[PDB]
Amino acid sequence: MELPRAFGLLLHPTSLPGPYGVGVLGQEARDFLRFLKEAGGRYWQVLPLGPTGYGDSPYQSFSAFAGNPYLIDLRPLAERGYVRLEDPGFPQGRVDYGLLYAWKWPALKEAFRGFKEKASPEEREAFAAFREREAWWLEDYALFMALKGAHGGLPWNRWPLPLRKREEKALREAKSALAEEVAFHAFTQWLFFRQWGALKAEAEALGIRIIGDMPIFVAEDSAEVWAHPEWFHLDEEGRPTVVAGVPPDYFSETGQRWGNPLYRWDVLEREGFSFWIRRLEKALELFHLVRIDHFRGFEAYWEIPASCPTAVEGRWVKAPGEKLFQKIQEVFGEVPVLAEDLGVITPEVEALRDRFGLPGMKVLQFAFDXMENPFLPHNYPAHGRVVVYTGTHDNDTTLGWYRTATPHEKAFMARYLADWGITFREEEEVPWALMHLGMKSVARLAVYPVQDVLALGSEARMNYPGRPSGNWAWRLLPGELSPEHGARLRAMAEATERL
Ligand SMILES: *[C@@H]1O[C@H](CO)[C@@H](O[C@H]2O[C@H](C)[C@@H](N[C@H]3C=C(CO)[C@@H](O)[C@H](O)[C@H]3O)[C@H](O)[C@H]2O)[C@H](O)[C@H]1O
Ligand SMILES: OC[C@@H]1C[C@H](O)[C@@H](O)[C@@H](O)O1
Repeated sequence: MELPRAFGLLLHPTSLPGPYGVGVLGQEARDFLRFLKEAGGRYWQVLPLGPTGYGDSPYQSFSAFAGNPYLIDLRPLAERGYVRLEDPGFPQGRVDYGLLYAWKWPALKEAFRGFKEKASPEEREAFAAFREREAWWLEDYALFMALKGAHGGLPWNRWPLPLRKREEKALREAKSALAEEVAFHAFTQWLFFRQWGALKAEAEALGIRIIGDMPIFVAEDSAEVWAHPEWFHLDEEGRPTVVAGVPPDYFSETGQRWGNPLYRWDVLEREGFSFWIRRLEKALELFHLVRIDHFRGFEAYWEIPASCPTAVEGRWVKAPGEKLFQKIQEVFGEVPVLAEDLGVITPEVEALRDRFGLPGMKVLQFAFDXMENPFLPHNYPAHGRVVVYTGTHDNDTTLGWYRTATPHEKAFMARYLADWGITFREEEEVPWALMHLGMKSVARLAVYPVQDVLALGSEARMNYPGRPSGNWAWRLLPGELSPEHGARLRAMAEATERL
């Protein structure tokens, strides 16, 4: 993997502007890629693109393979007469996931019935071909989703045992009885991957690479966990005996208790790591670079007992990261992965990362709270193989962060910036000052959240880790991301050898 010296922008597709309550894979997405090209940007970073449940988090999806039906543009379907679209009164500047849930699912189902009614034979055959091609995960996903309508939205591990345990007759009967519902979920996937593939081709024509993302741990209530319970630490009822998270941090005094099921890595190794090969394969269909959230988990993971309500109780357990990445390398060739190596990082995590040539990350919001700080540009690797951010989707906006920063952080930030020739007068200028610092550094890639380009405060924060609600909702307003913003990004990239 050869990283050129460049910049990019972090913008989850949901945050795009446009009608009907959520950003989608259509014209406004194309406009953003055009904006990015004219700004001199060469990378677009997104978060995981799978279907979300309660909390609306990309990082806890009903499937490790499925695409988010909320990202489906309905306008192309309306043009073909499959559905009539009416705005129910979506807000400006944010996703109302409650109203989106209430309006978009019925609109998708209406489009599916219209499709079965009016679709040309060519479209039906394309849809059927897609299904055959993706059956190895799609049959499980569509039935998993279909079965939730038969059982009050219960998670798979609360379903009647014959279904929970995937008995052959139970499954066969269910697939038959829920044939239409199964087909509708398949249809949402066909549309997602067609629309994404189109958008990927557009990015490629404009010289833009898409950085994707995948959590190390998958979600408890997901189709693949249901299909392969032996791969996870579950009890006889299919419930996790232990769960994922991070220990009592400097940050969180009780930690983060993520709740995800943990892998039986011994079982995965004996099985040949097929889940990981497939995940990476699928990610590489959608993205040019893929980041793995919590990369340190491949070396060792914090195992929290299920009966513990926080992340305080537990232990570190070693994982065969070396074994997995040797296998990936001998089977894919060259690891096109980015390591999310934030948090408590040991020498063993770093050596695993460096052994496989994986670029790590740097976050400038973390750089000013103590000159040996690793997030300060002068401490970055000489080889430059790192991605620098002002903040990620888990951080506040940089203006928001600055407003609550400690006096010592603020003073050291100003001085350190001054050492790099960078000055500012107004606090609203801090996001651009830090973006400038990142671009001046040796990091091959500088990727910035669009909220920092706009210098927005804490209201535009994408995620606040720990809080279960109010997240993943920020959206651009139409025209907010202006030609002048693009020209300023372009000047900065030109001034720092990134164009
Ligand atoms: C890396 O992965 C993180 C873990 O998934 C992700 O975190 C966000 O998404 C989580 C799903 C969300 N909720 C979980 C966290 C808890 C406590 O920390 C539990 O109480 C919930 O039941 C879980 O669902 C996180 O709050 C949220 O930060 C990061 O965004 C990603 O970078
Ligand atoms: O959830 C945000 C971060 C993600 C990261 O992988 C982990 O190390 C911890 O610090 O929390």
